[PDB]
Amino acid sequence: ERPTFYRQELNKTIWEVPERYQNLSPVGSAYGSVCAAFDTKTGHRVAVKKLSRPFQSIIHAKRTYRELRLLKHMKHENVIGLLDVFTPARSLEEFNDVYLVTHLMGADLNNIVLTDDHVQFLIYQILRGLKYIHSADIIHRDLKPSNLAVNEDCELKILDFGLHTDDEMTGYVATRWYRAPEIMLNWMHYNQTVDIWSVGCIMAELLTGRTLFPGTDHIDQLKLILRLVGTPGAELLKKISSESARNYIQSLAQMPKMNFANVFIGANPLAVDLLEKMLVLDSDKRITAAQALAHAYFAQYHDPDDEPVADPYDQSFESRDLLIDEWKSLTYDEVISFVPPP
Ligand SMILES: O=C1CC(c2ccccc2)=NN1c1ccccc1
Ligand SMILES: [Cl-]
Ligand SMILES: [Cl-]
Ligand SMILES: [Cl-]
Ligand SMILES: [Mg+2]
Repeated sequence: ERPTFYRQELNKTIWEVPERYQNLSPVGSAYGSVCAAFDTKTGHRVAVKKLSRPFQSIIHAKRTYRELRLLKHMKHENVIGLLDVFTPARSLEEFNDVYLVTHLMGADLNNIVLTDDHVQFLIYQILRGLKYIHSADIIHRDLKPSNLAVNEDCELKILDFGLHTDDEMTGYVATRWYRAPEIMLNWMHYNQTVDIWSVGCIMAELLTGRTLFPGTDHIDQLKLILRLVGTPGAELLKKISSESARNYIQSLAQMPKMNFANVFIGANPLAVDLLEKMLVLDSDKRITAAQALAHAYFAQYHDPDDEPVADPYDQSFESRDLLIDEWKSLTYDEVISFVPPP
């Protein structure tokens, strides 16, 4: 049953991996270190990630379990999937290290970023993967061009699910430019509609070649957003939980929604229409992924018999309080029960 493992030291780290993985070469590294390799069982080039200190605290142990549960569930053409997971440990008593294996992704959408046909195909694939993700009541939370892998045939996969520090979100940073305003400013309990705001920001940028809302800080970014989509009406104001955030919003002079045909000059009128339905300030009123797939902009690609949904996903663990070793034991069980894809 158990494969043979071999050891080697690569850039100050000991890696112990099954013989099937060959020609390990470092390609990146606080969450872990990553090597590219060739998988002789499948023939794919793969990425192998060795987790750093996976069980050093309750918070870290629960994050390790969360990542493994999510990656084991995702089985969709437009979403990253898990090729393998392994540990050199022979028992729970000696279990300390976790390794995760995926397909090696080449370029992300940044490098690419285009005909209108290209934009149709790229955004279609993002929405097809999001319909699947949202059907399992999962929220990605961090959709942006660097988290979308694209190959030579324009085929796309969503990766790097949100599993973010205050400093990471400060200033003139791409880590904030794609976030929905209700989550950027903690206006209210958010839901899956935050991901659709992100898709609108991405689509606009593929059409113009420019970041839609490149704010120099949170407040500058909010001002850019409200200039395009208008200031809130009383209906949305009621839904903002913070009295102080409500107070700040009402300090701003009122502004009407702009004409999107005069912003996105020359774009396909169907693309302009779809952007007006994604970039809505009130998250209750945004288009959903399932609704967007049926929009006329995607008529060339839409096939309602080839847009699958996910098996149900139990996240009850997220409200559970456990000790370090109880999270560690749950993780061990998930490593040893992994069944590889066909
Ligand atoms: O978290 C990361 C980062 C990563 C990667 C970084 C640099 C170059 C190429 C790949 N691969 N991964 C990953 C690898 C295996 C399983 C899950 C995620
Ligand atoms: Cl092997
Ligand atoms: Cl181990
Ligand atoms: Cl990015
Ligand atoms: Mg990323």
